[PDB]
Amino acid sequence: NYQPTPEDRFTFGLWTVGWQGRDPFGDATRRALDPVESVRRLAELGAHGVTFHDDDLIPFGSSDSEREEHVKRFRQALDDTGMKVPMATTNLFTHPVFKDGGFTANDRDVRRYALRKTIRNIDLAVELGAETYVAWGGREGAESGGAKDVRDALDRMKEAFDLLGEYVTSQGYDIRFAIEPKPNEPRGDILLPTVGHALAFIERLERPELYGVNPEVGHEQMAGLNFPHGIAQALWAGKLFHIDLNGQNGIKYDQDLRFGAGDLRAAFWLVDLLESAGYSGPRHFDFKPPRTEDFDGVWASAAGCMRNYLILKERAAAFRADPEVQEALRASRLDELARPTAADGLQALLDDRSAFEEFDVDAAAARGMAFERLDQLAMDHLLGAR
Amino acid sequence: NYQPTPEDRFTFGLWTVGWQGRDPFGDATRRALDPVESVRRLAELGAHGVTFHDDDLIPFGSSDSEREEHVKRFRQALDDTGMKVPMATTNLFTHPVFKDGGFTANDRDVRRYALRKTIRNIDLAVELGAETYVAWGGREGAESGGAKDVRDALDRMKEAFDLLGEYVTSQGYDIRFAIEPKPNEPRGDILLPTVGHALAFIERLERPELYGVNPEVGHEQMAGLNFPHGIAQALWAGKLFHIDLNGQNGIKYDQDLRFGAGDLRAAFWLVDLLESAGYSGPRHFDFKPPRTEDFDGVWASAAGCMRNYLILKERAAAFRADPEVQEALRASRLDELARPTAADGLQALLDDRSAFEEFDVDAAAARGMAFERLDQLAMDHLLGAR
Amino acid sequence: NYQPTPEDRFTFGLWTVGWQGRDPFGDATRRALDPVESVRRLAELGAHGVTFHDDDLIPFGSSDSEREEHVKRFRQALDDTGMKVPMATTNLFTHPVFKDGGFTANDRDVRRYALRKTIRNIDLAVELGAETYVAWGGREGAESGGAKDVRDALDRMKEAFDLLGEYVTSQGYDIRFAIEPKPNEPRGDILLPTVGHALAFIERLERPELYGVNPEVGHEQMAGLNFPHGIAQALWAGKLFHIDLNGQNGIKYDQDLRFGAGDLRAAFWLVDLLESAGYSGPRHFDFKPPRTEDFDGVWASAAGCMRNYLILKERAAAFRADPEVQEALRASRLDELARPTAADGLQALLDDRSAFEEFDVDAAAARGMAFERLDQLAMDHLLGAR
Amino acid sequence: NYQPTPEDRFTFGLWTVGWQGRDPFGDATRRALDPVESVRRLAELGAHGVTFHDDDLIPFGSSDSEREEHVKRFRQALDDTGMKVPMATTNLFTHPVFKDGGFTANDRDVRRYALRKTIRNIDLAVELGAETYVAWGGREGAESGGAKDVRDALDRMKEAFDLLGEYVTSQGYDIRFAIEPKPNEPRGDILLPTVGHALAFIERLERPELYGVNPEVGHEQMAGLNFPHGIAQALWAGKLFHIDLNGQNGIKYDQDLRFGAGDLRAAFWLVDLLESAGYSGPRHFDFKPPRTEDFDGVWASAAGCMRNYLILKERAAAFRADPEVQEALRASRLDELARPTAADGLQALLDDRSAFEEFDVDAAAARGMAFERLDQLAMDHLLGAR
Ligand SMILES: [Mg+2]
Ligand SMILES: [Mg+2]
Ligand SMILES: [Mg+2]
Ligand SMILES: [Mg+2]
Ligand SMILES: [Mg+2]
Ligand SMILES: [Mg+2]
Ligand SMILES: [Mg+2]
Ligand SMILES: [Mg+2]
Repeated sequence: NYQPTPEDRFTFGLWTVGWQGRDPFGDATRRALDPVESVRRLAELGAHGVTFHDDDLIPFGSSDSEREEHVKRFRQALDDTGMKVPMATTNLFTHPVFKDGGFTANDRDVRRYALRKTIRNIDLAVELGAETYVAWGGREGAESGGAKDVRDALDRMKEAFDLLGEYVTSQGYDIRFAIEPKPNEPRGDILLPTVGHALAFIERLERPELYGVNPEVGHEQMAGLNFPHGIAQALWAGKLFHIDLNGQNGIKYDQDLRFGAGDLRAAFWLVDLLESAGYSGPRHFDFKPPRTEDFDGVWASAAGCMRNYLILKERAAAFRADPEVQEALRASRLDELARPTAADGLQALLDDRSAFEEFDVDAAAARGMAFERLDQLAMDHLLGAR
Repeated sequence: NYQPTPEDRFTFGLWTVGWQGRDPFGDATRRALDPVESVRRLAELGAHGVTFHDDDLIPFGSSDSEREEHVKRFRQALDDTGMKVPMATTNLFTHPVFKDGGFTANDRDVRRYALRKTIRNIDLAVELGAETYVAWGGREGAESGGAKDVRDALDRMKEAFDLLGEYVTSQGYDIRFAIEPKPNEPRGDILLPTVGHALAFIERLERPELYGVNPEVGHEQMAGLNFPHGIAQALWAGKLFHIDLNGQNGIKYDQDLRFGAGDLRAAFWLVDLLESAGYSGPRHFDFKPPRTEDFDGVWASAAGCMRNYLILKERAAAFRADPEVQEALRASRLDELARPTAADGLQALLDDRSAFEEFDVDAAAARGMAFERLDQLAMDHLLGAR
Repeated sequence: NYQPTPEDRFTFGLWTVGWQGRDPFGDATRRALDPVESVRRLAELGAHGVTFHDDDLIPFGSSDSEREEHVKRFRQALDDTGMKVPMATTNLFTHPVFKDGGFTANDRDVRRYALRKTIRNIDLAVELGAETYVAWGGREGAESGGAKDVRDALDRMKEAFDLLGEYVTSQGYDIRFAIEPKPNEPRGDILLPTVGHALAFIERLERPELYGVNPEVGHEQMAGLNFPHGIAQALWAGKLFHIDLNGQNGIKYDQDLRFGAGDLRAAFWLVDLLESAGYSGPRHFDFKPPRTEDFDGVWASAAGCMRNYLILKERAAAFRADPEVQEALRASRLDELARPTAADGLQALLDDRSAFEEFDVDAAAARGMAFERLDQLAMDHLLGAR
Repeated sequence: NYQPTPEDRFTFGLWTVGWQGRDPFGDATRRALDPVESVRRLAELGAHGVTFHDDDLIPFGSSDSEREEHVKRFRQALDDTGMKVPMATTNLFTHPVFKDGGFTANDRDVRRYALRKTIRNIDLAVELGAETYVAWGGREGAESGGAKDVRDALDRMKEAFDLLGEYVTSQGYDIRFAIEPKPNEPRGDILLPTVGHALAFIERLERPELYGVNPEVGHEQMAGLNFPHGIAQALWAGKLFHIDLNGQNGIKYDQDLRFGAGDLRAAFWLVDLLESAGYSGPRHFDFKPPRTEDFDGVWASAAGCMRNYLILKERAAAFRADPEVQEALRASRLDELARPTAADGLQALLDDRSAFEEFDVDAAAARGMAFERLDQLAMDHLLGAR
């Protein structure tokens, strides 16, 4: 019955199940959760691990003895449960000092503090076992056109990430960075707003091999984009270092619904792609149990994230295994798409009369693609109606 | 009185002023326009040049004789007016043969034909003096998840662009390519849906220096994105080879309104950025006079494109030259954003107590950004209400 | 195996399976279908009936003998198959004369012609058995703010609909009108853009009982709205006279995907609502088989519309029948929502100290809503994973 | 120089200039503002009045003594400045007790409490002189399909508004209600999501004359709708009792930018419509100075709201008074749109050969609308470039 186990590599942020329910129109509906309790409860649900922002684990402004005690308690819970910490990140968005950004704040002193706050937490992440360090620049951007020179900001962003790469290299760490794009919210427009913009930026870093993306389902959908397509481009580029799973109903505020909610068909095609491609990273849920829920509803929502992934994994596997689907894929020429267009080379293509002077455009145009029957087989499999 | 001159480098596609008004729910409302007339009338309006798809200039399926005559008549009009042809492109979207794409059609024979059709028109573009060859892959994509393996499609897209780069290099042509992103329409989702995705793809081509972007105002806005921000990233990357100017009311079908319509404030910030950055390429309008209009309205709409650019250029220049605006920019620390964050280097940053232990977080947080006064100065300048 | 039969009341527009594939960037990919063939093929698939615009059945500009022969052939096909015609409509959008609208064209002569064209087709619709006459005002609206005075346009729209109501009343017809809202496309903004605006307008007609709505899944979703919620308000108002079923991926051009595609979860909740409420009207599909398809794909796509409705009907029925769901609905207080708030009346409510002075806000606030477990039961049922 | 005066009837909510800057990813950036200071500073800026939620003026849970003192201090500031309070509203969204709604909470006890809390504040509103009592049901709705039976919820919403209408009638109060639609946020979908849905609902209330709409610029734009068009329908219905002015960049989270920001052209057409129609109600700003700002920026942003309204009023008046614009309006037949279509009556229309058999369709279709020249005149006027 679709029970998750640690082999599935499902992970959750402390800030997910720990979200107290504050929204901009509403006060908290749930009391604060001790990270120790979250580790224990998530382990009981079959999770593989947890993730954290610095400020989720160590209250901002803590002394060293407070910091040590908070980390000690968390480590003890990890050791007790066997839960891993595959990824961590920096909170460079909540505190008022970051109201104009961290790495791209107009004020240089804030930019430097943001880097120092990040570097301190990279050390802690490595200590606790993280393989990926995520950066979500939620405050990098603007509400008005004059407030941020984006060319200068990209220079500052490159400088920051280059320094972080120099740091991890100098320390001999194996951890790598994953940039998490988002188009807007909390800023009117956020810099590096989609997977594409982040991938493009990475190519201009000094050590691009150290950086990939951490795409989030709902974020790309807030720009109306096809999340499986974006993941495909990230995989094509060798840059899918981590992924954030949740649900979103199209173009509106960032809903962070449990995975499977929002665009269910997109969730199906996403799981099909991750499993087919052999993605081996964490299946991380960056979601919020709605503020209508008590703690029983928190754990039900987290359990649902994993359950929906596993149902979709079964259905996508059954789809790909079905001989009738394999036939429909051939009927739609998915096999031909994987063949090189012109491995014979440019000169041969130019000399091939069948490619132009003798090409029967009307006969080619008459061929149906058979995509509707293929998609109805996919629907039948998703719904278990085969 | 905001009169365009050819030195402004305003250009128009033949298919813009020549759009006959067919939409998916409506038949054509205007008769066909002779390209010769378009050249002459656009010259009278102060345009610098025109652009074309192959099939706009030469009816699809024309004999070599008919093709020569169509080109000859067009060249005579260019020669008589001094009008230029700075850009050309291929129609790989109208004919039914391209219903599943050109370079990424599932059928391999179609992919080879698309390349041959493109190569033939590159030759014609060079004959006419085009400096940029645009590719808008409007049929590259899918309506359903199983129809298109996006990793394979990106392989085919790269193969195609690599072959085109080999062709131009082998022939010694100075022309360069510009990929035009669009998120959707006519396909449910289009491959390379935004400026970011196209920039990222270009970095993986064999000869990336031959390829840039041709972003279109309305296309990025169909994903709810900030067009000036995207242009800034293209400029930062050295990839703004060409630009398409029009208007769009947010997230809906591609409207192709005249430039200045749609998001007027975004148009202001775009013109400010292009002029401030010293962009020297064509200011090309890919717009459609609404089908409500007769030909007097066609030419009025084309004139309006250029007029609005020039008004916005004046207001943006006045904004930048106003000492009160410059003071506001300094108050908001836009000048400080241009200073390197840590040119002192990583070790110095790590050793700098002013960047962490002695950083006064609450004093920094108390500093206002003064962005609202700056933005109201921008509004006052845009509206001529200073 | 989810086979449709005529008892299911599935209907299709001639223009759906008959769409030749022309889009604004592409020429037709399929030859024209004879309505006689469409009637026969749809009957073979298990449809209950067909619908038409005047211009789908009778080419615009036909003589009376041509009109009679076209109607005769269509009637013979209806008689041969037993297919019904439950609804018909007027094409007031394709021909260039309607480029500024029909009933709200600025030109009064066009407004009067639009009414005469509609009235002629009302007579034909009644002859062929239609119970509903749909009006989709796809050209009523504007691309620019000055082009249409919306207060005047609403006066003209009310006048037109009032005259149509006078006509049907004077003739003694039982047919009723259903206004089909759409937010945009082909006009930049369309008048009466959502179910709400149409419902509000109807209340100001002279004989409001003669008018309801014909909401379309994709149209409300083009404004990002919740289609089941809109249908609920239409049912609450007694105004769901007809419905158009299809799929849409959120906020973009009108995709007209087959029903079940697009927002699958919304399709589930829609079918649950229609079946629970006892909606007895046609389940009409206003969709377009993608232009990638040949005619085998056309019929597969139409069959898929019906199949998906039937799968969702089974899953929603199983959801409502499940004792565990009935328990979850109680846990979430859906039963309490159906109870009057204050059937004791205003004075009793004002005098009830338990409603205010003695109301324990913190105890009430602590109660979880249990909505996540309820929604995961719904997901499990939709996916057949119970 | 576009200086506001109290006779302009500009008003502001206490919660606007008093927003402390908490967003869902960020803590407050500004300290709390005393309502007395807001009254005095807004008066100095030229405002006419202020508005309030109960909980903005009186901390939730205050004793009767504390409540009296808070109101007394506020009234003293109003009396000292001559500032008015034209509108008031209830906070039925912040406290956790309202997490599933007020009037449509599933729990019946919460619905009764919400009504009592509202009624208490209606009394206070009357004491302070409010002519309109706004209801923004920000928590009425759902994140999941099973959580909220929308027909039952509309029954509960109608019951609540009917009881409130009975209350004001029984007390002899002249105050009227204005329902503020919003499509989403903080709920995944909000009930009565647009102006249209609210207008439709009002027509089914027991005393519809007591209820109108309070539309908000940004809210309709969050559904991609045309705000001036929606206001036109509200005016056509006699239901524009109040209006909320701000800015929004299309389809994303509710930005509450200062008026004139966001869609500047829509702001122009809105001001044109309100002034042309003779709207006499408050011009109320429901906006938030961005959290980047200090208090100097707060007051600059508030001043900017009024300044932009006044600039746009000037430009719209100049547009309407320009004989060249009036000529363009006639050329586009805006005057003809005001003529009744068929005041001659149904029979005369049916008998009029000029409306059908002798209507020259091709001559009518050939007439251009001249909308582009008209819109460029509007652009020129907006930008002061005539
Ligand atoms: Mg998110
Ligand atoms: Mg995330
Ligand atoms: Mg376009
Ligand atoms: Mg273009
Ligand atoms: Mg549609
Ligand atoms: Mg329809
Ligand atoms: Mg708002
Ligand atoms: Mg408001």
